[PDB]
Amino acid sequence: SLTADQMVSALLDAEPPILYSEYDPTRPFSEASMMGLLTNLADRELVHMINWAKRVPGFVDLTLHDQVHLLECAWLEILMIGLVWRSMEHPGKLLFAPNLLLDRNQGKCVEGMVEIFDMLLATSSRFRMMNLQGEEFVCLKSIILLNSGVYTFLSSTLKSLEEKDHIHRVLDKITDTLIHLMAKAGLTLQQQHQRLAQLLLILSHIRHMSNKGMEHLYSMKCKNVVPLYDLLLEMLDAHRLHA
Amino acid sequence: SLTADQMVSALLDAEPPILYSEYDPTRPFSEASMMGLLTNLADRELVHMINWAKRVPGFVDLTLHDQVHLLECAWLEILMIGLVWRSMEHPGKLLFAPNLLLDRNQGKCVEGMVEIFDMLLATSSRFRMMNLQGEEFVCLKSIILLNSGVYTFLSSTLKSLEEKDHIHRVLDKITDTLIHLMAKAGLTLQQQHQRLAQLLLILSHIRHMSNKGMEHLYSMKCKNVVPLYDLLLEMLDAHRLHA
Ligand SMILES: C[C@H](CCc1ccc(O)cc1)NC(=O)Cc1c(-c2ccccc2)[nH]c2cc(OCCN3CCCCC3)ccc12
Ligand SMILES: C[C@H](CCc1ccc(O)cc1)NC(=O)Cc1c(-c2ccccc2)[nH]c2cc(OCCN3CCCCC3)ccc12
Repeated sequence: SLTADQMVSALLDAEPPILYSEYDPTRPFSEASMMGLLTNLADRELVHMINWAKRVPGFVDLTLHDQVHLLECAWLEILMIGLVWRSMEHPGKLLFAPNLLLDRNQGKCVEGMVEIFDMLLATSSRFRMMNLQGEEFVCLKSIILLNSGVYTFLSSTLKSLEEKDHIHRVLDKITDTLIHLMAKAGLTLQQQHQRLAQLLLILSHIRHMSNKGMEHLYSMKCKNVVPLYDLLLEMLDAHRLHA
Repeated sequence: SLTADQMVSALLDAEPPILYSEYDPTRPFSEASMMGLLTNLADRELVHMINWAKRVPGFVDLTLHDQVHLLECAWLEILMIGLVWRSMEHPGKLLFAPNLLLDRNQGKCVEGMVEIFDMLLATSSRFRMMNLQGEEFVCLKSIILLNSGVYTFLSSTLKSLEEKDHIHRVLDKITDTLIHLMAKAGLTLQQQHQRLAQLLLILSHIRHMSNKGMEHLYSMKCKNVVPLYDLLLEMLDAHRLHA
């Protein structure tokens, strides 16, 4: 009982900010660790992602455990679609941050990184070619959050089935919202279903990139101590005291 | 210039056969290597997948190199959606072959395997819940073949761009075909776009499962000698002599 334009406005209002890379811009770059740069940016974006996630319509009606599970599952996909989105207008570069716009050569210092840079760049080029709009982008990122882990709840409890039912209902509303957007934009019925499919097929590519990067993650340094699940739980298990 | 019902019939006619597991059914099962069973079945299904792939409308108009690249990319996803499809009517089991229907316990002998069994079972349950039809299934498997590697062509040649253009056009026709199917089935316009989205979001899960299994593949025994690319090329680089 949210309309389409309500859902769009809600998602647009919940958008997280664009963070800066923390390096000293007054000192030489070759001293910079790209894995430290990425690790430190990603850790800071994560805190803002939890706050975004709570403002996605339907998300907080889920159990805490299910909220954690969706985010644990989708966090890198969600970082990556935000990255490809802000890179759209910067052909051949990735806009990690407004003070950190890298080309593929700047990924070659880390084993396996340039392959993921090449995939991200390719995905950003496809959004450019499709002329992805800001309204469509926030619907897609919401879908990733709700869809990516919904099939790995290891649960068949009644509660679990009620949760899955609700998620599938929210996802159906976002679908309606995407379609509303395109119709408003002047697309034919046929063009509408064609573009919905083009947009959702990109999500398979974003999953692919996430998996490939997670692979290099749980070897390569970073943050691995204190399981991600309980960190999410602490961030998610909020009190109501700062009301 | 293929209609929707033409495309459905074509895809239905191109379907590969259902293969049997080769073990001696007269000898004890604990002697059986599940990784050998899977390896040997998957290797035999691969040969039939190449022949299916050539009968997917639009596929053979691609360059040989691009055909190889799509299959190298999508072969495990394509095996997995066929598996979840034939398992649909066998709750709690995976129908690897008509003489090889396994439950999750039968995957616990291999490190990491039961997790992938659990994901496949969950995906087959979702197809059951949606009542996936045979016509929809062959469209989805065709989409996986054409979509999964189209963004990792490392190419911007004119030829490459023409290829990408054609693939995106074939994918748009299959989209039209899915929609045709549902309209025929009596779904409302709204239900049609909702179900198209539900179906394509499952493809993100199938990608996930493929990636996770490939991870355990390129450590675990199997077939790894003589790069998959050249094997695909030999199977794909056919003569016309048996005309
Ligand atoms: C090139 C991509 C860029 C990922 C990325 C980061 C931030 C963005 O806003 C968008 C996209 N990296 C990966 O796909 C995987 C990866 C690598 C990597 C890739 C190739 C070779 C070697 C290393 N290091 C990290 C560090 C990290 O952040 C720190 C880990 N924290 C993050 C928050 C969640 C808990 C773990 C998150 C992802 C990655
Ligand atoms: C449980 C799944 C089942 C995969 C599968 C096989 C056949 C089907 O028809 C459907 C699905 N396995 C995997 O996801 C990955 C995998 C493992 C595995 C999973 C967990 C732990 C350990 C091992 N061994 C093999 C062997 C193989 O086939 C042989 C390799 N050939 C196949 C043809 C392409 C060249 C390589 C293909 C896939 C897999």
